[PDB]
Amino acid sequence: GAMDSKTFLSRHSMDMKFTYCDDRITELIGYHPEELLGRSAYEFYHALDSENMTKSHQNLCTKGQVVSGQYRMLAKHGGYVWLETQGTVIYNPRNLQPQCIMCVNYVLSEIEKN
Repeated sequence: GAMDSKTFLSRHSMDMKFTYCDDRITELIGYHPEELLGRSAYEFYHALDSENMTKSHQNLCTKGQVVSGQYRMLAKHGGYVWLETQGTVIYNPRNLQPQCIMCVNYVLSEIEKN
């Protein structure tokens, strides 16, 4: 295949706001890893495609795994980048509660604006 690709690991917790962001995000979404880790995703988490992600969260909440394709992710300045989410819910082994959310983001299209 031979593909570099733009992919950054992400993590959320329960409500999936954002608890971890790969360093690549500075160049991808424009924010800082520490800028996302500790804020609610759903704000910047896609404008019209957040409903799509709601379906994803709705599915992932009790499937342990989820897939989702090209959506618009809000870039730092209100931009939109088209990405896909490889989703998984890591549950606590000792608690069986949603320990975290493991998201793999694939940057397909670059910054689309307006």
